Amino acid sequence: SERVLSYAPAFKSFLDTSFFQELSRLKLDTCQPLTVNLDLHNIPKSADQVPLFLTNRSFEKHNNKRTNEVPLQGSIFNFNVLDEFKNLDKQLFLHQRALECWEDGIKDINKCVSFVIISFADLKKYRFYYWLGVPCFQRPSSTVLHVRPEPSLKGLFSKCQKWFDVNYSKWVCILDADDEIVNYDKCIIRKTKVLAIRDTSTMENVPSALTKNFLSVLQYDVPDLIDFKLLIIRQNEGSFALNATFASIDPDMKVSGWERNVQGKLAPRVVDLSSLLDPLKIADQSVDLNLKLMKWRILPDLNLDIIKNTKVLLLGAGTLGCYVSRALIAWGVRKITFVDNGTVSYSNPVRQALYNFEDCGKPKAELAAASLKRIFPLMDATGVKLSIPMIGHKLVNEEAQHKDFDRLRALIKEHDIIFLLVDSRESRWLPSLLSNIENKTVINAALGFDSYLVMRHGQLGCYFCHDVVAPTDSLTDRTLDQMCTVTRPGVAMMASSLAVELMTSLLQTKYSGSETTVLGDIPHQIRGFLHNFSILKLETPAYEHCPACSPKVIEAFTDLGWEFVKKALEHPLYLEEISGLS
Amino acid sequence: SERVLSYAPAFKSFLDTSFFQELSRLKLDTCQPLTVNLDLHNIPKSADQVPLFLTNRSFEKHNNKRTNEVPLQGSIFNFNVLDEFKNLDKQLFLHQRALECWEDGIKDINKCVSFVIISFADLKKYRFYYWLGVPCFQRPSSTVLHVRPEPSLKGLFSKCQKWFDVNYSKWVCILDADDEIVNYDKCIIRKTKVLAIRDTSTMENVPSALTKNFLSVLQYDVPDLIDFKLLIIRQNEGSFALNATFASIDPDMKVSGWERNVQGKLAPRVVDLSSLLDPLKIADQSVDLNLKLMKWRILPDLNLDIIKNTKVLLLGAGTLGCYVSRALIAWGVRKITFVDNGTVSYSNPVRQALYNFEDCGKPKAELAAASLKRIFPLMDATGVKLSIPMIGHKLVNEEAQHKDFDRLRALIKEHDIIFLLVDSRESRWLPSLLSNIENKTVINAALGFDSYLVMRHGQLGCYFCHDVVAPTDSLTDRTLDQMCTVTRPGVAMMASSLAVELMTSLLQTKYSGSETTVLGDIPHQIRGFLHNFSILKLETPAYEHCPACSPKVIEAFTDLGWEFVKKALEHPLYLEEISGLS
Ligand SMILES: [Zn+2]
Ligand SMILES: [Zn+2]
Ligand SMILES: [Zn+2]
Ligand SMILES: [Zn+2]
Repeated sequence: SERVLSYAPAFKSFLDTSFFQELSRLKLDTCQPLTVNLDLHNIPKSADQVPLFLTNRSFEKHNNKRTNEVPLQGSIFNFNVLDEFKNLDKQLFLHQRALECWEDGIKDINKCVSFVIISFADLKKYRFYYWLGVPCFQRPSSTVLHVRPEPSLKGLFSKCQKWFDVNYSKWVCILDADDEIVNYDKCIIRKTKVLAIRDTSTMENVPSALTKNFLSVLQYDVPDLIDFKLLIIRQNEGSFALNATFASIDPDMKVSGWERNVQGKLAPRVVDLSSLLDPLKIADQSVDLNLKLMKWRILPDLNLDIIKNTKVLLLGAGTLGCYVSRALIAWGVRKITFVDNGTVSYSNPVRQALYNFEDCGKPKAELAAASLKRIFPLMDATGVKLSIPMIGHKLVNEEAQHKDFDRLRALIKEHDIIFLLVDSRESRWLPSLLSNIENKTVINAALGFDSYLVMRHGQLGCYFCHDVVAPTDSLTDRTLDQMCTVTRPGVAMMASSLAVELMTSLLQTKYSGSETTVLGDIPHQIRGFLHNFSILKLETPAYEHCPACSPKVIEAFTDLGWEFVKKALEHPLYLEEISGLS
Repeated sequence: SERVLSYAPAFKSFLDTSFFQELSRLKLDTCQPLTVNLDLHNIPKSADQVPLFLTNRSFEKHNNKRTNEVPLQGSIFNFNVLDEFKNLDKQLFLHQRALECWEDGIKDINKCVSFVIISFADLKKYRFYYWLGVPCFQRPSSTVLHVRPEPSLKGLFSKCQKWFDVNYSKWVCILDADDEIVNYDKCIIRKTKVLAIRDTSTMENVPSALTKNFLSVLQYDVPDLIDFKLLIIRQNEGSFALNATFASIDPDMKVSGWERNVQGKLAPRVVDLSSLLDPLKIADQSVDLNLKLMKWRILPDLNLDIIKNTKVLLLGAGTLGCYVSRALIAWGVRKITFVDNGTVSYSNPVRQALYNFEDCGKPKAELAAASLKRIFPLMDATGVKLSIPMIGHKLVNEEAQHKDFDRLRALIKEHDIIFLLVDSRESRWLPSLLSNIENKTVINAALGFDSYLVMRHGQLGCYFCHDVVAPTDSLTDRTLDQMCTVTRPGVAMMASSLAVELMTSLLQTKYSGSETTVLGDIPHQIRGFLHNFSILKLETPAYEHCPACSPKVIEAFTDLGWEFVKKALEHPLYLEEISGLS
């Protein structure tokens, strides 16, 4: 029948985002007073103790309890040094608190109840470290308590329940000589012998650990009282009466009270609210949803990941490079690398869509990358100042130009799709080969005053298989990929987007027995004309004597290497001997 | 035979851009010492005096004359207050100088020669105010000089010429008792009676005014010497000998020396070097040349001014508004006005081409304008936060929404071409009408997941004449202008550029007997599709019962006005009664 009284944690903590926000606002503008409003009626069957709710309001003075709520005073100790937090005497700290509670408990037994929070806020990473502590002292530590049940007294319990509901500041009450509930009074309990406590535990037959606190005070006030009646009053059905007696197993005061973290261990609790409060992450979120939402409502069969995870390499941060990098981004592409040897000129900003008047004179390639990051910070934008040697062009400073060759491979390599966005035919050679020899997909964008050309090579022909423009062609036609960068503006815009939309269609699985995907066709070549507003799709087979993808040529580069390039670059006729046009 | 000696200005000033630059560098980091190197041999037949060349080097100590050059010490007085400059005693200042020269002249006759510059630099406007002053004193003022020619003595002249060439620091020489050229010596000239001066004037028979300076010293050194021989030595053929005699027409010292400005008046000289040094103007220059150069080499028959001088009004600073304003700029368009009621959202920057992560939350319309100005500072970019009410949409707050209506007219009015770049059909009505009622050209851009539509109205039909998409159409087709802003990115890019290239072709004079200009066609409607990479041009006649351009409708708006709109907006069926679809 008998037993020793065991307890349960007084409270469970619930810190709302608003709490942590307020916490931060204050760190950017010691000890801090808090105040909660306990609701000992609204307790989920699922929990074991009164839930402690902390929000940005707990910090304030003017809180506003509702009928039947019990206001509870508390505090928070914030630390700037994460080490200080970690290296604190968790034990000593709770003990220093328990001493303050004990000091007030001997003045008003109803004031030995309080909570405390230790914390460290990592405002940059939005990580928050905190530990809730409820001062629970037992003095003397030797004194335990033997108890025996007593058949319920719903009459007495209810009586006490109403009393505590009304007296929202009291945690203990007793009976006077007329058997009526009255405030705790040492000399009166000494005789009446019945102590009633407002339990914050639901644990069946196990009172809150705050019980130890009051008992410590009781003992101090009535050394002799060794036998009595304990009533654990709960604002529900669990209220139970007990036949107490004070024992003593061999002034020593033990203190407990730290809250077990999520995992169940006795250590701090950490919460990462970056996904919620980090604008930069909330930003990254939306960019994502735009596509997921787009897919979901109009094209569930769209593969977004592939596009997102493609590492694009843009050769040229000029007019085309900008509009292209612009369209890629908007598709989700997160890895983009710019390769341009020049710098931003006065006449660039209005045409090349990633520059401002202020960045004139500065290195172009590395600035475009910087510009994507302003638009979208998470972007993996990189700029490399390297030079692509042209065919039929006296090698200048062979050493350094050689490095530019090796360095250009390292790049055509670490990437998935290569965008060839240069001015002239002569500057497409070296890179197209390197990209073929590296088994990479190449998309080409060429500009003409009126027209443009977009195409791919992953067998289909490459740019250099067959000529594009004939001699007997139009004047405004022959300006195609002819070092003609300044054209009717709109040309680069279309050429760009089509070049990107082709890369995204081509990146989707093709329907067996057909040349299409969920996004439409996957043409080989696209040709546009502004004076008539038209587009044409043409396909062309690999040519046997092409100076770029011909077996003999690839062979040559494979066998000799740079010696071949160097020679080819300075002497174009040479390539024609190798290919077989001769 | 006789006459009175007249003079000519000692020097002519030439301030090189480098001078003014150095001048500035110093103002951003009193009196300043200058030093020039006169070249009295290299004198253009066209000039009247030795040219004084000032550059950024004049400021320096280590200048480096060339053989036969005469170093001349000078100074500059700079002013920060333009008023101080203006309100200075030009007369007193030159006189205070002449006094210093006179002080050194009596110590070494060869040191009474110097120049001075007063200036005010307007570094922001690149305007420079300066006045060159050459201290020329005549003392006493009463003493003039009667002179009579003397048959050349090329022997004597040459003798003196060599002497001055060698003695680059001397301005005067004389003959000793052995009839040999020697440095000036008061007691020696008192007897030898021949004074030779290094003339800096080419003026036939008129010596430099610096002559007065030496004569002033001569008089002071030899009060008695009343008759003598003056030799005006020029480093060429004009050297002439004179029979002098000192007169006196009734110590008073008059001072002259200020340089006549470009116009010939005796005031400061002002030079505006903004077109040269203003990066912002040099910038504006290039943007200009790009097109002039483009026209010149590929299309001399292109009218650029028209495009440049068009005041474009963009309704919507979303995805379309950005790419469009982007293409316009690059064509030269300098007046662009953005009209958008919303603000920049997290998911915007990657799609809407004129925004950065940093400007999220801020008012969209006014920010796009700000963004064009960063790209190109001279742009006349304006942003207006106004709202375009939708058809079939419960009027909300009639008053303010009314203003938004009146204010939208003021704009569709002060502009030349109107770009309709909104999300839905419902938001194109009010503006399309207003733009028709205002006789303005309207270009429309509609977005669909896969497609887009661009068209114009200046009789051809308007957007609302005939339906665009049918019900029995494709799923990915019916998303056209269906509040579908998030589509395959490239759509807005093409839709935009084509919309701008159409406006530029349509802005060029049409070849009589044909529907084309120097830039190509001028379609009514352009339709594009991404899944197949195609474009179509369709034309459609004005419809009799169109709810926007139908005679009955225009009539209605004309007759009633806002009362009509308000009613039409809230009740679409109404419009159909008016038009006649009923
Ligand atoms: Zn008492
Ligand atoms: Zn080939
Ligand atoms: Zn002497
Ligand atoms: Zn119509």
